[PDB]
Amino acid sequence: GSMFDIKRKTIEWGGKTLVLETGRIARQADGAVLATMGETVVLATAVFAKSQKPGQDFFPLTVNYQEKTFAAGKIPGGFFKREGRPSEKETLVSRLIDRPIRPLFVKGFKNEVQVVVTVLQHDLENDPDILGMVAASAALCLSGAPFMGPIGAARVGWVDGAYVLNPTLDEMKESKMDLVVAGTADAVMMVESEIQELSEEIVLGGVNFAHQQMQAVIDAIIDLAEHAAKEPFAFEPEDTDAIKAKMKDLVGADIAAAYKIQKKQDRYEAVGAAKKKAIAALGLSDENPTGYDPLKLGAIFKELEADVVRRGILDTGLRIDGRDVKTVRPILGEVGILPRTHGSALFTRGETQAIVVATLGTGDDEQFIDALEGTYKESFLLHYNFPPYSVGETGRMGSPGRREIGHGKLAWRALRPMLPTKEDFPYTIRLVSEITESNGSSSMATVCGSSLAMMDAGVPLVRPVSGIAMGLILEQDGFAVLSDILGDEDHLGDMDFKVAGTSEGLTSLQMDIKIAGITPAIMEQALAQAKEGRAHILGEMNKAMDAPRADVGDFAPKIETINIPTDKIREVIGSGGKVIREIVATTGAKVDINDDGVVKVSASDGAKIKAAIDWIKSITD
Amino acid sequence: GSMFDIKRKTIEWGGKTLVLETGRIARQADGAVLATMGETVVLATAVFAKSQKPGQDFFPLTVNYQEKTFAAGKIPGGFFKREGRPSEKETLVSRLIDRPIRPLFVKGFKNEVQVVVTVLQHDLENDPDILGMVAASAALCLSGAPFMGPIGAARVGWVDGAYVLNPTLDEMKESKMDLVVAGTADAVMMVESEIQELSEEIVLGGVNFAHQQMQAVIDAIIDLAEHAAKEPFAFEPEDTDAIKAKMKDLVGADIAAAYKIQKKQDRYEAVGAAKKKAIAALGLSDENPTGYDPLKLGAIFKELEADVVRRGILDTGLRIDGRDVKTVRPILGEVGILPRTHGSALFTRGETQAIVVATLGTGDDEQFIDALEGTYKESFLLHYNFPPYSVGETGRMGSPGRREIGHGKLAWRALRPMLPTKEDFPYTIRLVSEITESNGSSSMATVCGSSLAMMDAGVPLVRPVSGIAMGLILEQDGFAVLSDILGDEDHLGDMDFKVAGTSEGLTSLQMDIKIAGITPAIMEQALAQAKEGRAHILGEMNKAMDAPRADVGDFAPKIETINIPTDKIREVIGSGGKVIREIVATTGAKVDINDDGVVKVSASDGAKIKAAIDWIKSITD
Amino acid sequence: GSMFDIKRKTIEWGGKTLVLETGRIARQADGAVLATMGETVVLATAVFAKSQKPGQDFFPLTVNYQEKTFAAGKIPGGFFKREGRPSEKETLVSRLIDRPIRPLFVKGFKNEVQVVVTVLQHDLENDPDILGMVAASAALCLSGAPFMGPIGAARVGWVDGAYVLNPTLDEMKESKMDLVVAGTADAVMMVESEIQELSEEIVLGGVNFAHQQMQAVIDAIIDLAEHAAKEPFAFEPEDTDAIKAKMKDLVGADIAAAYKIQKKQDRYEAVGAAKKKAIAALGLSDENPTGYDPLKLGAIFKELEADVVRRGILDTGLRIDGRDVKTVRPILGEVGILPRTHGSALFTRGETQAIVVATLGTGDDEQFIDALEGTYKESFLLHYNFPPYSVGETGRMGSPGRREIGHGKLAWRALRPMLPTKEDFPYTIRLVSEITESNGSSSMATVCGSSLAMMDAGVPLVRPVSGIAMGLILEQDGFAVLSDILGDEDHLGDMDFKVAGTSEGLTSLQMDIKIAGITPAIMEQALAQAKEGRAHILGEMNKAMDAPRADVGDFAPKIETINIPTDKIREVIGSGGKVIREIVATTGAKVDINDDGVVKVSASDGAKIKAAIDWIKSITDE
RNA sequence: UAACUUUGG
Repeated sequence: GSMFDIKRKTIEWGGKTLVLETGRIARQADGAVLATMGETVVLATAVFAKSQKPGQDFFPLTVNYQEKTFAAGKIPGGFFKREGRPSEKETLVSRLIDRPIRPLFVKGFKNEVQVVVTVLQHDLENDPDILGMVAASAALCLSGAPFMGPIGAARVGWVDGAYVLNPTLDEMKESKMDLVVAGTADAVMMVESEIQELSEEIVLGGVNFAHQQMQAVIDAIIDLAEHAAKEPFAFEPEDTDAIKAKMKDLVGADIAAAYKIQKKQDRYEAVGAAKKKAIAALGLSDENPTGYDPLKLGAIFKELEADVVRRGILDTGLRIDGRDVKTVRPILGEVGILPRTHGSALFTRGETQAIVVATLGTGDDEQFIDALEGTYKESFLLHYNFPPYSVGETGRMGSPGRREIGHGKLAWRALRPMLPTKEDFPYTIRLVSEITESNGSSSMATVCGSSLAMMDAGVPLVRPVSGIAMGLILEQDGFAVLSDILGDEDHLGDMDFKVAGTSEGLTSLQMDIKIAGITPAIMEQALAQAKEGRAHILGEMNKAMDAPRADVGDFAPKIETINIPTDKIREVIGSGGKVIREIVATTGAKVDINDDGVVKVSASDGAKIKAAIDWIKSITD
Repeated sequence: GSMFDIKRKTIEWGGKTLVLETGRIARQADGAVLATMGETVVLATAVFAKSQKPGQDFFPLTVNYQEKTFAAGKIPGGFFKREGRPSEKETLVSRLIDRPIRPLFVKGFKNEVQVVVTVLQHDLENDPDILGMVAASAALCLSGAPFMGPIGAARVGWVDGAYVLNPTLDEMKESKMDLVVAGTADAVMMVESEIQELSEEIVLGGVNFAHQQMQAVIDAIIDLAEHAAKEPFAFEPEDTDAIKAKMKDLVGADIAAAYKIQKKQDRYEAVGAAKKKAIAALGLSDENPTGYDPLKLGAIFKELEADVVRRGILDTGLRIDGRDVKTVRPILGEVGILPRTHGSALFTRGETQAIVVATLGTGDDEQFIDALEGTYKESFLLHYNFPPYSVGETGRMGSPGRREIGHGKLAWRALRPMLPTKEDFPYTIRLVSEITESNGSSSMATVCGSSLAMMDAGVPLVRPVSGIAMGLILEQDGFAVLSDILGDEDHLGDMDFKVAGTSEGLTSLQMDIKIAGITPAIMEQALAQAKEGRAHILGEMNKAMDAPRADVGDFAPKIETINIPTDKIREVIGSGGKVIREIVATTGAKVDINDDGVVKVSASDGAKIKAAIDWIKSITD
Repeated sequence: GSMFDIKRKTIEWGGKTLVLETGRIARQADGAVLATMGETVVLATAVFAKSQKPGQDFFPLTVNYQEKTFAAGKIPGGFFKREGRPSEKETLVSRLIDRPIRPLFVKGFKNEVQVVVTVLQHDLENDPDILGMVAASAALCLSGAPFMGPIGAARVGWVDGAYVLNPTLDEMKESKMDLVVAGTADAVMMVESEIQELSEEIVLGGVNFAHQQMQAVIDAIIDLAEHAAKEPFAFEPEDTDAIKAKMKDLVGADIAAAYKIQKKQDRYEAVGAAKKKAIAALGLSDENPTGYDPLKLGAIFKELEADVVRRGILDTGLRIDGRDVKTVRPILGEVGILPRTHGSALFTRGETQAIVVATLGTGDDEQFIDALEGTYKESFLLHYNFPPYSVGETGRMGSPGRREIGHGKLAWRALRPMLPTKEDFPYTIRLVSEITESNGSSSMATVCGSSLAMMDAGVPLVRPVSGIAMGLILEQDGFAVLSDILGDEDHLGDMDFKVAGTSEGLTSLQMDIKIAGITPAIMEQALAQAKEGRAHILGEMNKAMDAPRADVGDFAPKIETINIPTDKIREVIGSGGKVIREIVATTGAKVDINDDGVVKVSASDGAKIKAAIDWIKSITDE
């Protein structure tokens, strides 16, 4: 009877029951939502500074998704029994939330914003990640911060050749696609996916499927905001078009005219030149003449640079390097570069390069993951490393940051679906990708190098995988779609996207979108051009390799697998374990019988393994 | 190296020999003492900067208590076999030392000071912590730093109805009270305790007991200082009384009436008016020399503000939030808020709020603590989290800092004495308390939330526990004692204290005191008012619950126990685990046989446990 | 993208094949070399900032040596299964590379430079560390940074009375000396070693041996640089001799007296009377423009500082603290200061002081080290701690930094060779050395205190070990060799070196050298003076102790050991530990079963151990 | 009818 919520218990969303509550908990945050999606509960908070730090210069947004093991009725596994540094899940999901909302803050807003999402209860069916996205969105636009429309989110699956909305953990066991999507009422904003070799049509279909489905939730949020959101924080942007045109009136040609040596990316040299030029004589202090903030001109400059380029590409047709929109950079794959490593590749495309090395392991090498939804054992590990020398800079080394965890994850999603099944190949695989040069999708370079490194390693990959990173320039009067984008091209795009798959379908599509009006018709085309690119890349790729090696490396351990009758396990293990010990001692192979009668035999020889297997079969057949 | 110590191998203190030595070791620190309390030996160092960092702002004191595992003839258990990040003990004891000395530095002093205490040898009887406090004190007032009088410290126990001074680890096994106290010769400064349901009389009796007992040691220190301390470091403020007087006239009346008022949130016009007004009339500008630095004048304002607020309270009797000295804020406890969690509560008191979740576990969930004195297994874990959203702010999230470890520990002390025995309740208990709003003791809110959440979880707590945080205004002509203080109020109080306990006695008393003059007779009253308060709050509390649930939640493992013949264990485990795991997989119950024949079966259904038990017995006959 | 390497697949070097490749990998670094020494492969990069950060102050060089577990076909064993924090090897090898190159950058250069060395493949024979250093050197002087290399490196072994170049890990098993050495064509720059009690003669011999054998690699690099290096980055030094004479005329008196001071530390004198004094005289302003930069005089000031101080020693063999070049500071060792700790010592020499504590443990206490080349179990642990109060400062506490890891390692190398064999003494040893005061080699103080602390602990050390830190002034005419250098004396030396050994030979020699000109005749003498010093110090040391205790501390533990058939290990562990834990529960002894069937049983009583042993034997016999 | 127990990064 104290406190005053205010709930939108409403919505049955995908036939699952979603509650949005505010005004009971954390009433001191700017906005705070306790969201429930039938039995899974998360708390999301938004707080924002009511003023700017002296010379900010960039928008300082922070998102913390965090899981508490009590949400699953467990105590942490660590030696400390307390949750600590974020897990892979926590890192990824934070990014998942960050990505769509970041570019939805009103132009020029650069006050501290922080979103904490804490998962409080996990029902073992509805993943708290999507719920987490929704609750964050809700909290934000309840806070009164200048944050444009609410967003919604959804996960799309593909079972029985049909789209399924927010598939439960169990339903996902059945699905040929894990697609997460976030966007507003107007624009779809973020896509992250893992796909079982499905068609562009299928995938893009699921993108629109989500975009419709999630509207229910966006409406629900807008409803709760109208009963309960705060007074908007007064901050309207600044018509910069005024001063911006009066900058074009000077450094228009002065920039255009010459980036653009190029090399030694300086480029930077002429660039800073132009910057400083407009800076003084543009407008500032004492006084005499003017006027117009000295710091705020910096941002107006980068916007103009950005602009200038785009138009250059829109109107014939050629990009900063001398190349076409459709042109992929020269490519060279090269396998077995580190002959004693289980598998190795060098993949180079233009000025992006990755050394990738496969390593084969046994059961003792697979990774324990203390998931909220119950602990699992991960046998495919991919680690992505982005050292500063790759871009010709110096910088702090040591322990992956978010970006590296993300890119790793992307490449991981790309490759996983092509891995052979346990039965066929009972090894754990760890790929490490070392980005040694970078100028536009090192992550794609990662997937391609991995495809090769695995083949070198002798992994019966069902089909090899390629990746390309794309951009899209969109003006009111027309649009360009860019293939294999440069570093300098990353920010010009209204939308950046990365596609990887096989010669028969997509396996991962990721999309980041900055502005509304990227119409399903444009997206169709974007993908089709990428189809052509990854196809070409694959072409160039498998002239290095083209199919998996017959065998694992001479340094790789040998694991082979065999099935025996369940009622026979007692005779092979023997009276505790008299027989099997003798087999393991004598043949010198590890023999794991577990329990369905699936025996996996390992050793350094092929012979030791066959010696063992022969022994067992004489007892069984 | 020929040496000149200077030793005070002195005092039977509490019947143990205490040695204070200087001049032999660490001669380059400003002060360095090798303290020994009959066989336990620590080295304490004090060093301080001889000048201030440019715009300091706050007094930068650091205390590092650290244990070296060789002190107990052990090698660290880590993978690294080197001692590393501080333990719980290490963090707590540093705070314990920090707390009393921090406010004893001369007003205005803001140079770096660091105290290192290193435990060198542990005799498995006399705890290094107390000795550590002593040693620190000694080193400081030997250093020449502007540190006022020495402090002493003591632990008081309570065995067989009598006060025990510095009880040894064995003595403490019999004691119904762990009370640690620190102070100067004039005042008690710091109290931290864990208490088995003892009366305010007995507790406070123990505080005076310590206060007198420690004088022997303060004496000892004073003595060593005169044989061996350094030249005092020349420093002195800065009298603010003067410039305060020129401002007490200017805005006095202003802020004064500018208070009652009321509502506008913290009175506004005359408030900020007075602020910038007094700023203007003074503070350089300069325009006129003299004076200010509107950092130094800003500080003098805070002091002035406080002074009138306090005066406001002494003369009727009404507080910032317009409540009586004795009035506790509205309170609402709420159980089972996350119904799948083993036990949950939301406790809300005014603008302080904690979500508390109990989680029940077994033996693999209890925490290893390798104390110097012997490694033990902790089965009651309390983790306190203080996210910045609680107070409307943004901040770095991740890895609990000292204050959170402290507060957790406080709440832990408060609850532990009411825990059921292993026999009655064979579970590991982990409470985590998430502070979602904060305006005055979140730690006390944590105790109350915990007491409820445990009851929700079905833990046969012997009695429920409540906590209140109090304050004290002290002027020459009178005093006010405040109940359930606001945040704002912790600043102006001359003494802050936190009391928690049951309907029948105290379970934790913590005190922090900034000034002398805090009479035994005043403390008696202070506690008695708190007695009334925590009683009130308990009243409010248990209208939400009042007694433990008879049973543990449907999601908590139920644990049942049965015996089997030792000569049969092999039949139950079966060939390679084949049987046992079949039973665990099918019945869904975990089965723990170990070894004398004790089988303990657990699961969330009683149906699974009984199914398992039936299965087991058919094999056992 | 098409490549243009440029490889120097050349050199048979010590009968291994060394390849240096550039132009295929990491073409965006300033310099990038993939080096292979027959089947071991590393990638080294060098990058340098083309401009200086605002008011830099110091030359900001960073070296990252890192190993990737795939280089040996293995997956990291962490709970994360990813390489993380650097390992000891990783930390030390970074230092190893850092040390020789740092003082080879052209005077006054203070732009960011970073060297990353990543081990990509390890052939289980040729260590990547030497290769690492070579590759670094190569990458650097391909980058076109102002770096006065190239440098080479080598490791020298001593098997069957002859120097062995770049011994393989198997060859090292037989060697009585692990000596790694780096230098330019003109000077040896860096020496780090662990030595089995070998003569100064033989050790110095190995130093020259390396210096000659490494020329091959230097030349190889110079060759690849001429086919492939970049355009040198224009940065000309600055004739500082110009200003520097003027300042001698001002503060050259003001400095001499302040040193003649002591100990302030402080030194308020130097503070003021250098400082703004010389700056008032010379230095940009507001008031006076023309000329010198307030920053760059700082550097010139330090160099004048050194110059005065040095000169004082050549003119009057008398040093800051009033002592002779050969004079070691007063020394006092003290054992059993922490009588319950297994062994303890206080070592004080002048104003450097270490508390050192030995601790005995069993097999559960030895440290797992998963080297690329094969995971092993380390049973001798030495941890060195250098807390800021030792020098009168305040500072972050916690997790040892590179320097502490290094100094620990140094002391470790110094003592290890005199450890008893496992047979005689089957314990884990952990030494912890707490540096409680410091004014010149705390590391050496560490080895001395350790020698004592282990003796106190009862460890049958074959011979005790001492160490001394030395310096060298080398001028246009003559040279001084300084014994037991002060902190202040570390900076001025053209060469710093630390020597430790027994009364019968050297155990560890470390050298860091700033300039050429150091004839083998100078080193011979330098070492011989140090011989006298460490001899002297040992003398003063075993006034405190003299020989190991007959027995281990009363607070134990004791270990007795027994052999059992391998096919019986199963019956002593029992079904799921059923037997062994019951044995450890009841007898109260730790039970350590190896593989050969070598069981070591340990506890605080002999009675507990015998109970355990009897129990196991009852299971074992007939 | 228990395969040889100890799993801190």
